[PDB]
Amino acid sequence: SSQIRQNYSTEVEAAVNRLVNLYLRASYTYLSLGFYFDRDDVALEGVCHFFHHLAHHKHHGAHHLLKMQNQRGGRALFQDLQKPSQDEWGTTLDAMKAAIVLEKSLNQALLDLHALGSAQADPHLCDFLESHFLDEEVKLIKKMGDHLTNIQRLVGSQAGLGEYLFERLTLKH
Amino acid sequence: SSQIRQNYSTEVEAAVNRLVNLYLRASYTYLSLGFYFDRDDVALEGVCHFFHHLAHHKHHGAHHLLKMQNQRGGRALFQDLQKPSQDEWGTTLDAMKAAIVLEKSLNQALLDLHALGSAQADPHLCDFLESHFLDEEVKLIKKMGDHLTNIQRLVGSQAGLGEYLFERLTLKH
Amino acid sequence: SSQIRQNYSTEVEAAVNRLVNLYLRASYTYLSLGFYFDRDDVALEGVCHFFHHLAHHKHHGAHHLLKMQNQRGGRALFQDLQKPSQDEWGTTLDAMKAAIVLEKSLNQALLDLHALGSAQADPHLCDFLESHFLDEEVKLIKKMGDHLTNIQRLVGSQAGLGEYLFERLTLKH
Amino acid sequence: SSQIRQNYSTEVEAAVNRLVNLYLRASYTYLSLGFYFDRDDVALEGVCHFFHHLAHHKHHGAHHLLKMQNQRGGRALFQDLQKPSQDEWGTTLDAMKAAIVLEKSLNQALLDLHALGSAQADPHLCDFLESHFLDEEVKLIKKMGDHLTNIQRLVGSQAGLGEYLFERLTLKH
Amino acid sequence: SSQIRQNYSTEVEAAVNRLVNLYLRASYTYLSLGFYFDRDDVALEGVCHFFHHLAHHKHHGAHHLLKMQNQRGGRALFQDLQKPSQDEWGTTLDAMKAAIVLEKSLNQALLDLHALGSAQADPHLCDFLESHFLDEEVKLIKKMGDHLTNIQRLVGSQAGLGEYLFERLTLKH
Amino acid sequence: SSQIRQNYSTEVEAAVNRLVNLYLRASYTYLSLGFYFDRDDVALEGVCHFFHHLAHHKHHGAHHLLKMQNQRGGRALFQDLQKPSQDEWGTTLDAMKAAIVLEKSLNQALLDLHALGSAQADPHLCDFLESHFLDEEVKLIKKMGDHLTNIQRLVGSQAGLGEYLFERLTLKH
Ligand SMILES: [Cl-]
Ligand SMILES: [Cl-]
Ligand SMILES: [Cl-]
Ligand SMILES: [Cl-]
Ligand SMILES: [Cl-]
Ligand SMILES: [Cl-]
Repeated sequence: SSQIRQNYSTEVEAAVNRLVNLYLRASYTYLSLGFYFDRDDVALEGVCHFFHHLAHHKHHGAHHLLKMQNQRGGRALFQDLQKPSQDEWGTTLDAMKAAIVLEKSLNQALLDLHALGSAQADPHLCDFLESHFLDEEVKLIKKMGDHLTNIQRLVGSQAGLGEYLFERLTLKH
Repeated sequence: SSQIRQNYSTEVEAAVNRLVNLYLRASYTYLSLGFYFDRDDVALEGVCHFFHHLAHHKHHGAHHLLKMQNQRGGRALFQDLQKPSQDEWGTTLDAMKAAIVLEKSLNQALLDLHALGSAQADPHLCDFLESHFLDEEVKLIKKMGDHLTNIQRLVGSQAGLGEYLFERLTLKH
Repeated sequence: SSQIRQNYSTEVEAAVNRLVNLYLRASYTYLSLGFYFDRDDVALEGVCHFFHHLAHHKHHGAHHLLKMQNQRGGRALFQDLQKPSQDEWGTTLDAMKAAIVLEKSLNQALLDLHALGSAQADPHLCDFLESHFLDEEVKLIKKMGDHLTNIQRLVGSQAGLGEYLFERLTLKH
Repeated sequence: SSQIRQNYSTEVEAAVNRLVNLYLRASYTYLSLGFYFDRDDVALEGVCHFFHHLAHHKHHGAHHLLKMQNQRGGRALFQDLQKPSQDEWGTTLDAMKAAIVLEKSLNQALLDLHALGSAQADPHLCDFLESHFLDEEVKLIKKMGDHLTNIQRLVGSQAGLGEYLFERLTLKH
Repeated sequence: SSQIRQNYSTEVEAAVNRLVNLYLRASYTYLSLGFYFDRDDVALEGVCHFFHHLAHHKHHGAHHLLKMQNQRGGRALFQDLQKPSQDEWGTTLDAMKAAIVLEKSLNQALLDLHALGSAQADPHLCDFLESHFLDEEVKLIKKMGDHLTNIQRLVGSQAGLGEYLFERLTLKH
Repeated sequence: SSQIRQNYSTEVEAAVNRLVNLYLRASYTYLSLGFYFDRDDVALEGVCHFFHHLAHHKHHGAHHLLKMQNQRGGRALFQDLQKPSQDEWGTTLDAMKAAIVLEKSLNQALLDLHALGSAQADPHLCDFLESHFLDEEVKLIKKMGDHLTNIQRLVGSQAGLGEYLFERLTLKH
């Protein structure tokens, strides 16, 4: 029986715990993507840094959701975290395609939770997602789309050259 | 067929991937312990900070192991991460007892891997564990033992008072 | 046959060598007291620092006596140093009681040597003890008495709580 | 008859002198590789700087081994230094392949000496190699493997373009 | 029954307490050597400073061993400290010969304990001795050997002149 | 067929490669001389530093010759480097006599190459040797002659004393 809980539905509490799982799964996926690009037989430092920074960002997102759960008087509940969908991530292009799929799934989870908060008349939850997550997701997906276009442009008939140039001249090393 | 791999056994490579799993499980356990102490109905900030800093340290340990795996020409392989052993962690004393159990299990995993590296005549692996992990673990376990003794001293017949004073005067808020 | 010795009795020379033994025994006792309080199953950092600083002070006292022995043209002679009187030192209260007993024995040795110097009309020795040792001893014994009173006040019927609070709020960590 | 020698086998002393020869041969090989890339008809400044910095590093390694030989009470003995295996070093790719072969041979010599020190119960020698050489070698071989992968990616069907871009955008000029 | 002890044999615990005794005996020997050189009838300030700095170093070594004993969950046990082997230490040459004998005995005690730790599969103990003591001992013995050679060179048929010049031009005053 | 080579005879090109061999042999000789003086049973730090600085200078000379070979469009060709003429170098006097013999042989090689350049009407080569090498050699030989005179003065009938004083008061430690 919570001393602080007010206007915080069990449905939102549960959805917040599921979204924490999704963010931690996303962080784990980005950890795996980064270390694949660090392999001596892949060796694309800028791609490794791009994904490791996203791993840190998704962990921070989980921390914000868990802090908000406690601020509202909900109860953090952790589930098993599934391994990433692949052990090897192919080319930079394959990896950036897999990343935008992942981000679109996170974005839909955020929109779904926002819609539940709207239906539950939970404006604190709706504001929380707007201020911490919805514009970060739109900006990240726009950046990944920009990268996909530049990677695609660079394939031509010299894939290796393009993959090197993208990593050297667009990403940070 | 690795261009860099030299003196790096498949047995060590696999053991390193298992130890990464153990460190990431430990990080997840500390995430759960920290957010339990952040609950409005628990509210021990110094205990929350103690465990969240350990969560970050264990994540960094996993990152070091994964960097070393790639430096040696091994292949990072990620498995499902099991949820922490509890959803609620009891008193500071219960939590610090669970933490020293966890740390003793990590320490034994480090000693086991060191012994495998010794048997495989892999001095780079042995040095790596000595320089990054074995003394950090001894120092952390000594610190937890010191804390257990101070928590135990403070229980007396006023458990609440002792739990507050330990958090206020030994831990950092 | 000393080129510098003047007004320096064989009795004082010998007493100075015995007092060096007493100071080095005191330093050793404080080394043992400090490491007992550093044990994981004792874990009172401020008590450990209190005694280790006294170990350093008593070593410096021995160094001053040995420097003065050579300045007067006496001959330093070292004897076996006996181990401390205990291997385990009980509570902070037991330890501070043992420390004030030790300090009272040092103080009496200083007064005895001062009286011998007075009888031998050795004003340099008398001045030396007044300026380096007699007021330091009075001040240290007064400080230990103050601590004993505060420790005693804190025992009540919650010994553990009192022992923690004294270490946290009077001693330095 | 050495005044300082203790626990330092004739076998280790001799192996240390042979390893000094290997390091000085490696320094000489890197001197030759660097000046080949400085030729007006090769003209890859970043490749010249990469190899000349390794020449300096291998000379410093020899100096450390010779200092340690004297610290242990062994006797430095110098042998003829063989010229490098080639007069002309082909492409950047040929040169980086020859460098990783050379480094793998140095690394095996270090592991062999570490194993001899282990068998001779010479922990100072084992520590010395761990602290000065084994991780530097692993890190250098990982860096060369990363470079090989990037050079290979860049060959495509425009070898010249790739060789220029690698030197301009990965190496330092 | 220790809350922290893990992989720490009773054999190592006892050997660590004996090595503490050896270090404190060494500190006491250096205290006596330093004050002999401070005598008005010896008066070699640089030799006095050389030995007093070693006395401080050996005391610090004992403190490190005692800290590590508690970090591992062993129990510090102190024994009587025997007086130094001599009351008067002869020439600088006699004293530096006695010092290198002492250091070789400490070094053998360190190697013996390292070998016991190796046999007990105690890599934390082995690392601890490597990182804190084995190279300091090799470096100190090399320095003493260098000094012995310079002192020996200076004896000629004017021992006094040589002893003065060594103290003035090699040691620090 | 060189794009840059102009007025650069095959005779000079070959002589430059031989002089590189002589400089690298000289560097190796100075490496051996320096480590002999670092021995615990020789222990003359200033003599060790004197020779190690010359080893570095002779390596730099080789680097200048090799840079100039490429600037002129000649081709660096490396030969086996012979070990130094001795394993042990006797007294400071023996060593400084061997050094001035070595320097006189380098100086004659420089004069011989200058004479060949003069005969070949190669003023760039002649200027190069004048500006980088001929005055450095004259100055170094003058310094060694000055040292020989001071060492010789100091032998008297107390060789050891003189050898110590020269190292302490003329050379740098
Ligand atoms: Cl799965
Ligand atoms: Cl589970
Ligand atoms: Cl006793
Ligand atoms: Cl050859
Ligand atoms: Cl005795
Ligand atoms: Cl030869």
